[PDB]
Amino acid sequence: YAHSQSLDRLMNPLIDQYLYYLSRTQSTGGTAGTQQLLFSQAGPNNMSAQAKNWLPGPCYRQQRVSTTLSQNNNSNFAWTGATKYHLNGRDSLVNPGVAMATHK
Amino acid sequence: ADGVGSSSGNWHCDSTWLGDRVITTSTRTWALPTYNNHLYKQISNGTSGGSTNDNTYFGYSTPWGYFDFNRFHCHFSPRDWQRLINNNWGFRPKRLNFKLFNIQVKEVTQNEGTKTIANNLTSTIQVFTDSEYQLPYVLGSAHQGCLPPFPADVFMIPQYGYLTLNNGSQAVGRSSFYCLEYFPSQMLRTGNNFEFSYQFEDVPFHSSYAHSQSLDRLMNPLIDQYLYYLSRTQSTGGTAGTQQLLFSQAGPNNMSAQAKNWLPGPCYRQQRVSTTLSQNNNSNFAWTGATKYHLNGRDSLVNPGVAMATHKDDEERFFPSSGVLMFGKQGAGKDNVDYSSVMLTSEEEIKTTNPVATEQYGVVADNLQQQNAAPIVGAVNSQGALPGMVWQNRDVYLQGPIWAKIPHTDGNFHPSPLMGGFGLKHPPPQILIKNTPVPADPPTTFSQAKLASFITQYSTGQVSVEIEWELQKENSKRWNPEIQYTSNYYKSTNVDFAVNTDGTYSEPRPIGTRYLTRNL
Amino acid sequence: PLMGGFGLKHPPPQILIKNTPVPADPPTTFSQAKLASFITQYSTGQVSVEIEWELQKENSKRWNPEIQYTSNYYKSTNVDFAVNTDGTYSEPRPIGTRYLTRNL
Repeated sequence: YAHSQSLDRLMNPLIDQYLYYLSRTQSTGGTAGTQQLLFSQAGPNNMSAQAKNWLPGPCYRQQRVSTTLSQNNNSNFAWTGATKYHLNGRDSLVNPGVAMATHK
Repeated sequence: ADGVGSSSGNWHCDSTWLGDRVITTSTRTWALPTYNNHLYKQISNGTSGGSTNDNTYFGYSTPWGYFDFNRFHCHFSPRDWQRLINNNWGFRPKRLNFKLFNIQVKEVTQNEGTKTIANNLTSTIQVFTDSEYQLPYVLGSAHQGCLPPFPADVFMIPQYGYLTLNNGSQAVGRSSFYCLEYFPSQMLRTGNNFEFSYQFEDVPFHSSYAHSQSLDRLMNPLIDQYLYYLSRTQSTGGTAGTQQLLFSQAGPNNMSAQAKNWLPGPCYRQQRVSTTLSQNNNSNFAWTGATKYHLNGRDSLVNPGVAMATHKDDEERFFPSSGVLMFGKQGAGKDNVDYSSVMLTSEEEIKTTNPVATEQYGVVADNLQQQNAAPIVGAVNSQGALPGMVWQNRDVYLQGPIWAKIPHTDGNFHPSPLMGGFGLKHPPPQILIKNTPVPADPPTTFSQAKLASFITQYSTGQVSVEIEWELQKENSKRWNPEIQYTSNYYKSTNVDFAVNTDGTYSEPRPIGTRYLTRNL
Repeated sequence: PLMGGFGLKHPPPQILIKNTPVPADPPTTFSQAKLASFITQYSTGQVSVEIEWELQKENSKRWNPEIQYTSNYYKSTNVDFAVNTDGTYSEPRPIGTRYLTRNL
């Protein structure tokens, strides 16, 4: 199955949170930039700033290859630019690897 | 039997402390309006407006409302909280019981400027509990709309909505749309009442205590170790620096060099912010210098984050930017409210087992040394979990969330909520409620279109929720006195956790659960 | 008690009563603040209280007559312990409980 909700979006779009985050560390709009700690409640406007009970799965990066040939760099990076793991003096290509979304 | 003139239930608020069980019951009075004029509505936000790419969403806002009892202070009085956190190591819920009763549905109309309200005795409401977990479970995000802390407050029931997969403001093919009327619900008139019971799945006791020993100090201060470490790689004191491998046994003199069976919990660094303004850098780094996680092309601030000590010894002024739970004081603004209005919680008690939020996890070597090449050590800012690694979970508060739903997924690691709480796979089923729409007079000639004119209507009533708890009694041979939660002995303009002159209830400070001690 | 009475360690439990608040129409858009607008409302009814008493009968060999509480024999504008023309009840004098005699 595929999830019908992303992990970060489990929130209610209608209601604000009672929790606060650090929104602004600087005086805004004034002739001076005197640092001041301002707090705010996250809500439908900023959902990137809300607090969340969970995190995404673990990440082990891979190199990005485009099917379009003109975009990829001109060289052979298949083995060299690869993501490998070093066990007992032998570099082993990491294949297929940890489950990670193919592309955004 | 029941009718328009006989009440559906009785008021219950009380706490029964019996042995290891504490049974807390509560009751409030609510009012459920008519949201969206009895309509589901698509809601979305795109990046084509002023919004950025991280803030986009797509979802629906339903006419239904929902009950949220998911904060602790809904269920505990500050004195019942003091009996809990002072006298017990751990507590977990066992079962709950829930009731709606005394349902008053009222029609309200407008004639010129005057307003008038009247009972509608035939009207109904609709209530179902989603006990198969077949809906977006929107509790546990720490939204407003919970029962008030104070039993004499009347609260408005929040609107139910949910978000679904999007691309920009647009929706993708996997986007689900749910019609809440497509479930069986129970329709209640003013004589009817509602009830259900629920039984929590086994969960580890929330550990409420601070360790009396740091993780690195578990050693005996008196006796040396039979193990050796590499103390000195160079000839000492001689006219030459000829490298020589010298070994030593660690002991009371050097305890930083001893061998240890365990490691601190995992570290994901936060940015350090000082309450003193002169120390912080002059710029706005709140969002930019933040610690974020990148999921599907959207940067999401990491809040509150993994449990990590707020600050080290003798620094109370520094706190991690996104790290600490932040509660607002009574009557505080929603946006850009000054520091003195929020209440910053702090984790002092987990400094023993857990690393400080604003500092590195440790140091590793970056290179293979040679006689030519000097050894180089890098910093470990983010460290996942390794074997032989122990940590403490984040602390619950009187104001904070009780539980969370563990997402249904192939795998999880330590499924305990990051805000603190009890991670549940089958959490308490969310309860949905709505005013059954009553049409205004239709035309006398048939029309295919749906009826767009309704009677302005809302309902009120009484709700009760009773949770049985399981306590772990504190059994300890410590000689000296503990640290207890005590109210301020000195005089004040008004009592804390009590009404002011104007009747406004207020909670002056966040109250964590760990005052007791154990041995690490 | 120094005012006179029966000092009780567990006196009759005080009875408290209140009108359950009924809210005026809330707004159609959710708000965190408590509901400040109520329906003006009051209640009425009937209350009954019935007390059983224990008497100590007077048993005395005194020859001559006691002193009794007697209403004024002489005429008056209106009866004592009864309504006046306007319906106002009134109690003309305080009445103590000690008219009987005993031997000290």
